[PDB]
Amino acid sequence: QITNKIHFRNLQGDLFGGVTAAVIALPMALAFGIASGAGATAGLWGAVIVGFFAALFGGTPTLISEPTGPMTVVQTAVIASLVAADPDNGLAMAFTVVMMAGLFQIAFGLLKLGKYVTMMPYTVISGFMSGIGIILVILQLAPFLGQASPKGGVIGTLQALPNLVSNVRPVETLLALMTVGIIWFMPSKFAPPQLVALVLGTIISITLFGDLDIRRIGEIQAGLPALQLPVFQADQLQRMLIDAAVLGMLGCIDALLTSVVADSLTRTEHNSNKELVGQGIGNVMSGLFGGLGGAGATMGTVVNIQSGGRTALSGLIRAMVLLVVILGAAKLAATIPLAVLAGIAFKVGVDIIDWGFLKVSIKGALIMYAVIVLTVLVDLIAAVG
Ligand SMILES: CCCCCCCC/C=C/CCCCCCCC(=O)OC[C@H](O)CO
Ligand code: NA
Repeated sequence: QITNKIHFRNLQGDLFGGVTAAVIALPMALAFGIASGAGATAGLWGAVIVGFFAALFGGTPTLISEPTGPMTVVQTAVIASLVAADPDNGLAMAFTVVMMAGLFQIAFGLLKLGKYVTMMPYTVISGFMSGIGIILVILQLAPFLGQASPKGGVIGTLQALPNLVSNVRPVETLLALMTVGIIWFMPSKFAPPQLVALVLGTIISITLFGDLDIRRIGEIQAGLPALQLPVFQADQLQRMLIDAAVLGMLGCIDALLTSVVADSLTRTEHNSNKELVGQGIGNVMSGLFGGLGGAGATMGTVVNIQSGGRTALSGLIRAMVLLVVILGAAKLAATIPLAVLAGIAFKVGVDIIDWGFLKVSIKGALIMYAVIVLTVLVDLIAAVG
């Protein structure tokens, strides 16, 4: 009808699905937020808002949308660059970009476009993806070392590598490695590794408690409030639209590619242009409330489905579990150390870089490598300096 496929069977499936997808979203929404440079709060609220509305208004019932880790990476550059231009409205501006990219998605969908962003070749997707993975890893380079990220970032960071060398925090590195370890080697499929890693890492600051280490600090309790546009007449503004153009585009490609995975596991098919409209709305709303930009998650989505999610009620439920978790359990986050999140973010990076493809045309091999290099260069560029 006017919304995504919602019906009142799969109450059990949709409930187990939403709640599994909420606990998965939680460690990486914290991670992506911090990494973003916007609050940890910006990460969560995107996860709720993009999640909810895209679930309410899209065309893929099983689909779990959220700040996705090529959304985070792109968005993180944008924010950096817009703060460097205007430290008083940079963030705000960036949220306005999230909104604008929302709008773009709405249009690409409203305009018989969703169809042919499927025409992307694997080699390109794979280059982009391994490209984004590398960046994410290097961002965590600095959190791993136990000092905060420099302003490059990653040019700032690589610039700052030298005596970032010996200002080290050994316990933090130890903490970060420990986290990676927890995720990497637990055979012994619920108790998802990331939530396990997250929880143990915190509490293992009953071993390393006497030491000082960085944690997510306290943070805005409870409800979020409307930040309408600063579009700002900027010398920025021309830069904002190119930014909204990429972000919107990227968010469709990521939302869609997954929606194909959603198709696979379910024997169902889905509606692209409606999905893009769902993504648009979810993003517009997220920006309107300081959330990050999102798209369809594919870690979030498969786990929802295996739990047995079958209806957009999965999504709705997910976003509301999250919602109460944020507004009631805000105090817990504050003790979660940054190293643990770095570790988590690190492996997400590691996990999205494509390496089988490493170790079949001589063309593709090359295209990929270039797309990789191209994708780190533009990233490095987009951050002012
Ligand atoms: C020539 C012009 C330069 C081109 C440069 C830009 C390339 C285009 C961006 C592609 C977006 C691909 C997004 C793919 C995200 C889907 C990821 C996915 O479906 O699976 C994730 C999994 O975790 C991973 O192993
Ligand atoms: Na995805």
